[PDB]
Amino acid sequence: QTVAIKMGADNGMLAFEPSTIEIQAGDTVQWVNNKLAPHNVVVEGQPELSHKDLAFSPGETFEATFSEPGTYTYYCEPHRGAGMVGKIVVQ
Ligand SMILES: [Cu+2]
Repeated sequence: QTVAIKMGADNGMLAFEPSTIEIQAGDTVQWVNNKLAPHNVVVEGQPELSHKDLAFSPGETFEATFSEPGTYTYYCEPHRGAGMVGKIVVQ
């Protein structure tokens, strides 16, 4: 299935929302540029699931399919210092 994660929280925080999500192996995650762009997504240790190019416009989306179970930490480069870091748990 496909699950969505907002980049920039609805309340104005520099965060992914939800900041932690659990999915099943084979599921696709779609990140959607929400507020306080630009943002990107670097998945630690996983260059193939990462999207280093910045997203500037609201609604811009990009996806990654997680085929291996495990816990993945990811972050937004420009806002990493502000705590914009997320976690994906693949069951
Ligand atoms: Cu960001």
